[PDB]
Amino acid sequence: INDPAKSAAPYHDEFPLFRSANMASPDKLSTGIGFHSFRIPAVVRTTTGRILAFAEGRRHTNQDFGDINLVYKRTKTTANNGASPSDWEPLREVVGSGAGTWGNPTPVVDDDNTIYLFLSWNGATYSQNGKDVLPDGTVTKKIDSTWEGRRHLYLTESRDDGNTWSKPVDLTKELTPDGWAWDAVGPGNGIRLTTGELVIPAMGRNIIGRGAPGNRTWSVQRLSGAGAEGTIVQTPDGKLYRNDRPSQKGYRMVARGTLEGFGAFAPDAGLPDPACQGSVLRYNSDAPARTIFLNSASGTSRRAMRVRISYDADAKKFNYGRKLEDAKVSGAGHEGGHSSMTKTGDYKIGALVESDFFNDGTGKNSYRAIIWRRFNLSWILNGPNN
Ligand code: NA
Repeated sequence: INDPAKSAAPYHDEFPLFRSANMASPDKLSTGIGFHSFRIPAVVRTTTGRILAFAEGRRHTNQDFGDINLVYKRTKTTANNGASPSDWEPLREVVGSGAGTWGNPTPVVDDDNTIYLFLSWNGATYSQNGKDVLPDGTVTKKIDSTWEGRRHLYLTESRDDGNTWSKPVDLTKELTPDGWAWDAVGPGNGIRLTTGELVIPAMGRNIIGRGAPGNRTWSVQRLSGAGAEGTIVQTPDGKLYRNDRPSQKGYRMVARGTLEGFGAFAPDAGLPDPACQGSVLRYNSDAPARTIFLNSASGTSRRAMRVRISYDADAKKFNYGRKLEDAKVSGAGHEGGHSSMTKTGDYKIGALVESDFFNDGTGKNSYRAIIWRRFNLSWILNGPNN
């Protein structure tokens, strides 16, 4: 019942980290290439303490298809914990080749500090639904099972604390089942287990990394009833926990297991979700062991962001937690959507959260920004709705 964290001084601060084209000082690459929207956050802390924040740079509209580059920012130092805007480097690019889609960033930090980044890719003229109009009037083909038309799975890595990245290597044939069309990895993060393996959540499956850090052998763990956009965590009991986006609005879909297999997925009645990506973080295993979860706590809206704590050895139940709106950001639109969480070096939680200006309503011209938040456990625990 007791948590010493509640007695600590509560701490929170927050600011836009990826600034859309409509904002003052919009984020652009050194080449001058700019972006209508930033969506699909992912964040990890490396073994040095540096924080790496990734996003999809959606060039022309907020849509999932078309020219989309994989962008990122690092903290300028390994020790600043991204505490203020001046602590963050300017926008950089992992990969932006062609006019197709580079996205679904799903990083994991390995023991040697190799940072692996799993990505999804699709071609310039394809979209999930097909028949979508591109900025030049071109109508998309529907993503299909052909080599040119399917979703690919790519892997890149950094050996220098995120400073540079390898040209992504196509692992589709090795790590995506044959005959698939649509695919997704993450988005959000993979994990490293107490037992040494890596686990990367993907559509219908986990990707497992074994062997030498930064030199892993990869394999596929097929799952029954998993979602397209999954999250993974090792719960305090040492078991695995998939907490996935549902296909229809309702509740997060949860399954538990090990590297030998998972039980059935079932909705978690305690975690409503509007059919949107969420994030999960293993905080600590010593008493009192904690798992952190973040999503929109709503069956209908993405604007109900709520960070929560579970003390359960199997993360069966999360507390009410705290609404992010208790510490709202002004000037970056309506917060809510995808999220990704990391621990920081100064005993805080760092979270990236989508925001939507909604200037074009549900339309393609609605600018999307990404907020960076830091808060401690005390902040969560001192929420008025617990
Ligand atoms: Na591009």
